[PDB]
Formats: sequence, structure tokens, C-alpha cells
Amino acid sequence: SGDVLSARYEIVDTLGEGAFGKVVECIDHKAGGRHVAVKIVKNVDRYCEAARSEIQVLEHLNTTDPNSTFRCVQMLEWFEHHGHICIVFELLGLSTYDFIKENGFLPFRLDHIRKMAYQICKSVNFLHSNKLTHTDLKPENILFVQSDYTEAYNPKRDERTLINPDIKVVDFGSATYDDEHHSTLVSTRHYRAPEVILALGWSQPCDVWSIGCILIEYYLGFTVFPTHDSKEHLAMMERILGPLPKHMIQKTRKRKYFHHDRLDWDEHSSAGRYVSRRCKPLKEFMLSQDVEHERLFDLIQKMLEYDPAKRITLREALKHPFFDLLK
Ligand SMILES: Cn1cc(-c2cncnc2N)c2ccc(Cl)c(Cl)c21
Repeated sequence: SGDVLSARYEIVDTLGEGAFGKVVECIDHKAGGRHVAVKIVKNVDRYCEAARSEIQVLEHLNTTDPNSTFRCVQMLEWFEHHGHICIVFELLGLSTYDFIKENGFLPFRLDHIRKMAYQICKSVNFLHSNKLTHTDLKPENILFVQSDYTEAYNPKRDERTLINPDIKVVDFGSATYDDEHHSTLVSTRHYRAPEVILALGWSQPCDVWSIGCILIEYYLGFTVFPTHDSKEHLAMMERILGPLPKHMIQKTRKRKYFHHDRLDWDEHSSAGRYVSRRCKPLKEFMLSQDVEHERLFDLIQKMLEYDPAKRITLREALKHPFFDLLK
């Protein structure tokens, strides 16, 4: 840091670390000290290739949507330095995860959620049109355009509030075209779809599951899947949404998870009781039974349909009642 790359970008600060490497903030000395973000990919095969893929994906999408009408991050250039791939991006604000966290996990206000959601659904339906599936949607990969605030007070402390809740989607290193190889395991665990967990094959619907999981988190301020074990994650889905359908059970080869034709889960085990305590039927999560909240929850529920063929598409989701107050 103070390190110069490409003889124009001076690292000032670190914005993010990760599997792939890091994202830093740089001053661009040839663009009148204006500021950008640079992703510095680890010098490691699987990350260079995800980065190579990210770049091809993002050139296609810059070609198709040069003005980020569909809210993907804009890549400005790429180069190499000490055999790290380096991707220059427009400078964004905080992730939606970082923002919530830095508010003490105070959920987002429903008006901001409606909007943020609409943008995320717009962005990813645009990928789904170009035969891409993101595979790793989560609040860490949805970032505010800038995250500026008002230090307003409240009697249930000094929270920050969103003037402008515009988002972009980031992280296209895992985005998979329909005609390409599909990795066996995608998504971060808490945002991962049952078809992925059961190894049924996946495609575009898996992103919709993830989106459902994100909206729940924006609303609750915490995850409804607080787990790192696959079977328990399934037991949690059941407690929140009812039994898995027979034909998904019949079709999976993850036999380990099942006894006779039912999840091999003892509800009265220690793990059983942890699930019963942290998880309950979806709608019992609602903090008010007014009309708007019933609509969010009708959507979420549709995004959390077990059967990927039956699950709502983002085409359909973009015409959900929940989205009216926007026009
Ligand atoms: C802080 N930050 C993190 C990423 C990022 C990259 N890849 C995978 N997950 C991520 N979160 C990222 C991508 C573009 C931009 Cl402009 C910023 Cl400011 C970014």
C-alpha cells in the first residue's frame, strides 16, 4: 500500500479479502487522482481461471449493457502484475452485508428492501437471459453504489440510513453458461438450494433460491439457516417449509441423508432441538401481518419452492404485487 501498479494506480486501502485474493482502493494518478477498485487475484490456477472467466463474462455484459441498466458492476480494464490478474472496477460503496452488520444487524426498512430486491431480480434476470447463472448470490456480493447516510436517532441509539439504495451485483468468477461445465457444488452454504445439496443438477433456478435467502436476511437481519452441516440444513428447510417432495427424495443419490423415504433426522436430538429453536414455519417469522409484508412473504415462499422446475422465475418475480409501490 503506497505500492503502484500499472504505473498509475496507487493502493490506498483494502476493501475486501477473499478466496480469490483481495480488492483494494486505488488512486489513479493518470485520471486526476480519481478513485477506483482493483481486484488482485491470487497467483493460483483455479483463481486465475475464474478471473479469466470473470473478464470474458464482464466484456460480454459490458458489450450488451454498456450502461449497467441491468446493474452488473462495470469493469474498466484488466492487466497483470507479478503474475496476478488485476481487474479494475468502478468504485462501489459497502456490500449490503457490511452495511447491515455496521448497523448492529438492524434489518432494512421494507421500502428499501422492495427496491433493492427489484434491482437484484433485474440484474440476475438479465444474466438468466444471456444463458448465465451467477451461482454465488449473497449479501456480500450485492454492493451499494455509494453507502452515504444520515446519522438519525431512535428509541429502540444512532443508526445510519440509506439516502440512495442503488445496488450492483459483483463477483462473476463463478457464473456458468448453460452450455458449459456445471460444478457439483455451488453457492455459499446458507444461500444454497436444495437441488445443489441433493446433487440433482442445477441451473438458473438455484439463483432464485439464493435470492429468496437474501431477502429473508434483509428483512430479519440474520440468516434463517444458521448451520454448516448439510443434513441439518435440510432439517432446517423442513421445519421452515414442510417436507421435501417425494420425487426429489427418490431421485437423489445422497442416501446417507435418508431413512426409508424420509429425512434421517431425530427432532429430539441435541441438533434437533437447536433447529426447532432457531427455525420455524416461514410465515411465523413475519413481524406484522399487514398486506405489504404478506406480499414479501408470498414472494419469498415462491423463491423457496423446493422443486426447481416449479420455482418462480425472475421474469415472473419481477411482476409480483410486492413490486407495485415502485411505479
Ligand atoms: C469490496 N468489493 C468486494 C468485491 C468482490 C469481488 N469479487 C467477489 N466478491 C466480492 N465481494 C468487489 C468487487 C467489485 C468492487 Cl467495485 C468492489 Cl468495491 C468489491
